[PDB]
Amino acid sequence: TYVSLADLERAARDVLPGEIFDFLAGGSGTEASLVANRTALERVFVIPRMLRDLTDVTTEIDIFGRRAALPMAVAPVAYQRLFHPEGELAVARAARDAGVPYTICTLSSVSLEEIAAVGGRPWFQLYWLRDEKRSLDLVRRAEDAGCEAIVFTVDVPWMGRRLRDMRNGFALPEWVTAANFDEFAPATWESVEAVRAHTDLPVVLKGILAVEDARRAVDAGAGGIVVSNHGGRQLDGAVPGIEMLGEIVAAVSGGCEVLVDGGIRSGGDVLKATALGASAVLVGRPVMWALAAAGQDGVRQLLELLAEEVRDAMGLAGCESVGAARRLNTKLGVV
Amino acid sequence: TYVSLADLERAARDVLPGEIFDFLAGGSGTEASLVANRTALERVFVIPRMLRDLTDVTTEIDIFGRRAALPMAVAPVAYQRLFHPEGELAVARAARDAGVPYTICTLSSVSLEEIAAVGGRPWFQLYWLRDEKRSLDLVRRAEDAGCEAIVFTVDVPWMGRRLRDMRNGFALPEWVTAANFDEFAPATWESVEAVRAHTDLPVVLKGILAVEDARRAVDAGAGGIVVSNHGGRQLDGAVPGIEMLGEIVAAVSGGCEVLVDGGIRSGGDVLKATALGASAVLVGRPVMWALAAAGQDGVRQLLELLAEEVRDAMGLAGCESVGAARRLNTKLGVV
Amino acid sequence: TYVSLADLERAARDVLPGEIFDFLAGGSGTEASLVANRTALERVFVIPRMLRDLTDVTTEIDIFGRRAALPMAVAPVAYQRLFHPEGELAVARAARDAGVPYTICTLSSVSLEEIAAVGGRPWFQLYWLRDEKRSLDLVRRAEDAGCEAIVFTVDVPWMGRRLRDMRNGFALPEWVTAANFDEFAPATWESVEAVRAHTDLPVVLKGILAVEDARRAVDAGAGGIVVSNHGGRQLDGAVPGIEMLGEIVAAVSGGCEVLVDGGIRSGGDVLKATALGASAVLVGRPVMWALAAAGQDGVRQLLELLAEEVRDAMGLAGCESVGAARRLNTKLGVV
Amino acid sequence: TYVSLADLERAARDVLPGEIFDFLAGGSGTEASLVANRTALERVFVIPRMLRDLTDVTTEIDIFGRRAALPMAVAPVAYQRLFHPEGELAVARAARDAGVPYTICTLSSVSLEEIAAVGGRPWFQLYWLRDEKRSLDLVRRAEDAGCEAIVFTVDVPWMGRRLRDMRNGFALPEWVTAANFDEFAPATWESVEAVRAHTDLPVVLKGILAVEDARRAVDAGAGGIVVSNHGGRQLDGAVPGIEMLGEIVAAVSGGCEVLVDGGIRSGGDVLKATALGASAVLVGRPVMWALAAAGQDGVRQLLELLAEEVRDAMGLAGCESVGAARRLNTKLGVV
Ligand SMILES: Cc1cc2nc3c(=O)[nH]c(=O)nc-3n(C[C@H](O)[C@H](O)[C@H](O)COP(=O)(O)O)c2cc1C
Ligand SMILES: Cc1cc2nc3c(=O)[nH]c(=O)nc-3n(C[C@H](O)[C@H](O)[C@H](O)COP(=O)(O)O)c2cc1C
Ligand SMILES: Cc1cc2nc3c(=O)[nH]c(=O)nc-3n(C[C@H](O)[C@H](O)[C@H](O)COP(=O)(O)O)c2cc1C
Ligand SMILES: Cc1cc2nc3c(=O)[nH]c(=O)nc-3n(C[C@H](O)[C@H](O)[C@H](O)COP(=O)(O)O)c2cc1C
Ligand SMILES: O=C(O)C(=O)c1ccccc1
Ligand SMILES: O=C(O)C(=O)c1ccccc1
Ligand SMILES: O=C(O)C(=O)c1ccccc1
Ligand SMILES: O=C(O)C(=O)c1ccccc1
Ligand SMILES: O=C(O)C(=O)c1ccccc1
Ligand SMILES: O=C(O)C(=O)c1ccccc1
Ligand SMILES: O=C(O)C(=O)c1ccccc1
Ligand SMILES: O=C(O)C(=O)c1ccccc1
Ligand SMILES: [Mg+2]
Ligand SMILES: [Mg+2]
Ligand SMILES: [Mg+2]
Ligand SMILES: [Mg+2]
Repeated sequence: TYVSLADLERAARDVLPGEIFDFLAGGSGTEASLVANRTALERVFVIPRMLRDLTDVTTEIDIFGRRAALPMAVAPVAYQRLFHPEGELAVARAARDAGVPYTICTLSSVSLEEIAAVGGRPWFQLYWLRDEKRSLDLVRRAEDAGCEAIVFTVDVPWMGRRLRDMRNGFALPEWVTAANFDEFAPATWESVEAVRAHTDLPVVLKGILAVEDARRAVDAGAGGIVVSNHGGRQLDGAVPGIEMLGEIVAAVSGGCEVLVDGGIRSGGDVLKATALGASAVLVGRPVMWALAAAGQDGVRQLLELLAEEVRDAMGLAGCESVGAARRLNTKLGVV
Repeated sequence: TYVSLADLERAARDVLPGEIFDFLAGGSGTEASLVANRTALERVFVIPRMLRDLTDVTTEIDIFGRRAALPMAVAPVAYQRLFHPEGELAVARAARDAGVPYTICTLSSVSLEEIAAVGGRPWFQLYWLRDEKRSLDLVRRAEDAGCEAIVFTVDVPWMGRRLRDMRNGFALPEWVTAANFDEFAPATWESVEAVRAHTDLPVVLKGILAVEDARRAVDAGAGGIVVSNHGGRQLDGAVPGIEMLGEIVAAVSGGCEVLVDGGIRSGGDVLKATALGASAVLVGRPVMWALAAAGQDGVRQLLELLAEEVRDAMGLAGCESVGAARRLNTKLGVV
Repeated sequence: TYVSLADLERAARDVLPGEIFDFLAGGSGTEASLVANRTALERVFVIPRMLRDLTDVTTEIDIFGRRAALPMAVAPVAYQRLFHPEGELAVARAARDAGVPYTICTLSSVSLEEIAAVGGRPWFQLYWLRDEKRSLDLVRRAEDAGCEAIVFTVDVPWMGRRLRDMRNGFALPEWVTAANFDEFAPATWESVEAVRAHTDLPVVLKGILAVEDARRAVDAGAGGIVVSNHGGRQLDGAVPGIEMLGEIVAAVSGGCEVLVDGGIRSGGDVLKATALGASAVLVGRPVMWALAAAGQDGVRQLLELLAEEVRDAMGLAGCESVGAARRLNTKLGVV
Repeated sequence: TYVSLADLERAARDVLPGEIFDFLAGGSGTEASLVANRTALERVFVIPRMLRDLTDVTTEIDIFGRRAALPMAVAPVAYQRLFHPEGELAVARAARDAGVPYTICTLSSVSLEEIAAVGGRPWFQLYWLRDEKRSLDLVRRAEDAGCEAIVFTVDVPWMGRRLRDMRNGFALPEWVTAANFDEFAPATWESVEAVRAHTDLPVVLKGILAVEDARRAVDAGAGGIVVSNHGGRQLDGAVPGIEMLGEIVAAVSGGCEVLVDGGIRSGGDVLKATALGASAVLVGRPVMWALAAAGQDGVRQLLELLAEEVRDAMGLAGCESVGAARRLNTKLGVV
């Protein structure tokens, strides 16, 4: 019984140890950017269209060479065994079954090859290592295992200052490890070029907020970008991605896929992102709430709920396809 | 003893079963659009004019070929026997006596012919059925019974997701039925044309928010539109009608009547809507509060209160007629 | 011991009967315009100037042919014996001693001739009567008694709907009467012309909010206007005067004095009004708080406090005169 | 254990007598300008850049002929022995050790020569005295003692009205004195010229908010300005410096250093100020919190925390230098 994504947060709040809930929920500094992701979405109103043909409403998109059932993918979230014993396998299985891409993390608590074996056409998120050769060996592993895109996270030259974790003195339980390993260095545009030169997979730069970085990403050969302030966990005071999305979509003028994340908590939010020009969204914390609450079945229920909310919102707004939703206009309101 | 519309909500809160109060009060999703209808009105301030001749102040308008006592009609609200045993008959009698149009619903709990027999020059609200022939037979029934406009609701390809109702497990009591029947399909512009071709009554499209849909409505032969997000019950995140009204009035440039609804709770709110260019408003939930609180006499008291508030507001703003009120300027403020 | 105007409200709250405090404090309808007077002032920030010569700072102005000690006058407030037994005489004595104009009301609870006999160069506020001849006889009385301006209130074709008073069932105590009498009709521009033709005193139109009404006031021969929504007691939803002031000052381009009222509660507020272009302000409710709290001495303390706050604010903003303060720039902020 | 500047306020709240905490925390009037300093910063969001070279991130700047370790100095705060027995010596020692300039006050509770003897290349803040000769003798003392800039405070023709202090009846303890003395007059542009003519040190005008005063400061030969409303302690209703900073930086077009203060409470806030164009910031109240909480070691911990936060924010925003941070763009958001 879940009728909104908020039902699942309460459930995850119930079950998780406090420090782990804080690791999941928290942001950096004063959490201004964390709160702003929600504020910014709540200010956006859609102008729906009426009286359109809705006899074949579809929420499917084509992205990075594959069909997805929704304009959504599961965001990279490290160490998912923190939230449930089956960790990444539970989430990847539910995503596969829902037809949603799953992003395998560099810091996954189950090896990328095991998660890829689940099936479901997965993506791989890269954090840049120490030396180019080991970074590229991670990319090669992912490609060999059947991952279909490399999501290179570019907003973490180092990790942000998460004060909840500092106050809690939070550290990984001994029962959770970085399963892809037996160290990290800041990524640069040179790093992006090294990755692009080493793979035929589309490279997606996650954590772009400046318009000129979006243009440079296209010039650098990126197949996509994720407009994102990393869920408010990196620079405290970084603008929400949803506030830069329209400008960025106009600037790249179809040169790559433009995704957005941060605070997506309903099908209506997905519609807002689409109306502002996103190709698709990522969803992070809610997927972990569902995982914590009820494992694989929990994530299944979440994705079924989001699928019904996206269909509902699209139809009510007169959109028989995600392309139509991208042509919707919006208006900024107050509170 | 009621000196504001808020007095009646408290009274209805007293008497109604909780689940029924929630069916009435609620919106879809997070109720963002429900709240925004009120927020948007509260941001609007009127710039009143002084020292005008007020020796013959009149709140009357001519609309769809008939005089109305106020620039207001009772909004379509389904299943009014949910709120009082006399249901639609109580409300239609009070509206008749007040000189206000009453909108008979497709999903009325008393048959449209019985309600029309009350008198008072009624309108009929259409939800599109299954097959064109039965939809048109409903329109023909309404016209035969003396209804004077067809209010075609165009923002309900299907019903919105009302989470209060889901959580309550709300369903119609066995003692409430759709009295016009012994099934629904999404309306399209083709449906509008079928209705327009089948009746001489003015067709009014209720649920228009996009400027180009307002233009297309005029091109399609509509006699009016209602700028409306369906009281925040349909797309959660849909812009309030009051925020689109000025743009829409400019775009149709007198080509049809432009009504607005959503959150009208006083004569001052009616004045704001008029100043932004509306021909008239619809009022929904407050009429049901009055019905729940005190039946026909309750609705009578509500309409008398609104009549005095509209006269008061118009005179204080220097307007001897509703046309003068439409020429008032406004200024947006904060909170 | 009062260091702010807020100290006096608490004191008046202590002493007054509840219904009388509500008559004083309240506004019309939902009190949106009452609250907005304060909101609007709080959004205004001054850009102060530094390093100016302040060796002869003066808060004096010349207005309607006379020097005033501050750019402020006591607003017309009817029936002041409601708040203290000495009523208008206490307030007029304190105003005289402070060098501030006092506005004698048509509905004063002490006769205008008695209040004028106090001295201090008083103004007279006119509500339009029944027939022109009696209205003009009131004006002639005021002029004969030595009043120096006629403040014609133009935003009261009838009194607003004050819901606190309705709920309280408030009426005048038998011990309070309209002392100028032993009936009212809406004023029009014809009424203004009748007054202008009948007196050599400057005519000041109180309750102007529309820019074209301000222009028309100058064309009609007004010596001043008060930009005002009547303390939020008339049209609920009327824009605050402070929000129209700049536009209006630009439109009259020195053709008459432009005063403002509504929510002035400190010397800093006086500075804001001046910086937006006002010649002077009126202050209403705070004067009655002081009267209720401590009679004549209370009003004296209030005016001494406001005088020190105005001097303080002007000097801190680099203004040696009120003219300099009118040349200050402002910036709108949030909350 | 301090992970934010807010940790230290709580600690100082613990230890200080209430009246002294109020002297430190308070502002003038209604404290509107005090609150607005924080509001204004919270509305600013940074647009970070990604994938830059961060192999030599440095937070150092050159200002007034000397290297500073951070783009920050300790603001002038009078009478620091109010907060800890070692007063100014504790703060100046910690600032020296951190490589941050310390501003010695005219109203210091330890003599300027003693504080300068601590070392660390100090600045001297001037309040204009009585007669030019004694003002200039203070400047000469400062220069003889090795101070490296004269921070002439120009927004205090007299002290603001601090209502907390009035209500508390706050006065200096007998154990705190103005140690530079054994009287004050408003400064003017003539005063600035007298100082400029009498010293070779850069003269920095603290308390500039108007764009034309910033231009005039450059024309007057100032080496810098501090855009500031004096922590909301002077004119209540004065615009926050952070709201004028961008305009002012554009207007002086490199003609002098432009500093800002008011509400800086984190390294992220320093980044915002830099992105809006500031050369550096001043920090006032937080330094006194640290002093009250733990003396010299407390101020050391505060400056170490701010240093780590500034480095963190700069790197996360892709800035290897403060110059790069000044080229960041910003976007205004809500709440
Ligand atoms: C606990 C947690 C761990 C995360 N780990 C990663 C990661 O390893 N790599 C990455 O690129 N983003 C990571 N993110 C950021 C997410 O991918 C996403 O950008 C962010 O959560 C915003 O989306 P949301 O509001 O839907 O959570 C993490 C976020 C959270 C909350
Ligand atoms: C309980 C309820 C039932 C409604 N039923 C209908 C309906 O059958 N047809 C329709 O077009 N609108 C229906 N509406 C929408 C109203 O006509 C109106 O658009 C909405 O209530 C906004 O106005 P308000 O804020 O004054 O309630 C209904 C609204 C409510 C609350
Ligand atoms: C109790 C009360 C009585 C008033 N009586 C009059 C009146 O007789 N004539 C008039 O022009 N305004 C009258 N006013 C309006 C004031 O002159 C003034 O416009 C208003 O109070 C706004 O100022 P404030 O916020 O400083 O109170 C009255 C206001 C109050 C609160
Ligand atoms: C207790 C206190 C004393 C101050 N004394 C002085 C002073 O003597 N000279 C001066 O120019 N500013 C003085 N200031 C203002 C500060 O230099 C600074 O402009 C202000 O505190 C804003 O910064 P903040 O928000 O970081 O405190 C004082 C501020 C405080 C709170
Ligand atoms: O990447 C992140 O968002 C962050 O939550 C994180 C923190 C530690 C390890 C891995 C990821
Ligand atoms: O040193 C770090 O902050 C480390 O946690 C990290 C992780 C991923 C990318 C860069 C750094
Ligand atoms: O139309 C509506 O607004 C809605 O409240 C409704 C729900 C069920 C049946 C009829 C109307
Ligand atoms: O299937 C529905 O949602 C049904 O309730 C309905 C009612 C009116 C119009 C369209 C659909
Ligand atoms: O004029 C007014 O503002 C109002 O308060 C009033 C009400 C009754 C009598 C006189 C004035
Ligand atoms: O009839 C009224 O509202 C009356 O109170 C009045 C008072 C002053 C001016 C106009 C009307
Ligand atoms: O300058 C100030 O900000 C103020 O706090 C002050 C008050 C008294 C003495 C010295 C400074
Ligand atoms: O008289 C004053 O306000 C005095 O405290 C002062 C202090 C510094 C500068 C100017 C005045
Ligand atoms: Mg998201
Ligand atoms: Mg309505
Ligand atoms: Mg006032
Ligand atoms: Mg500061």
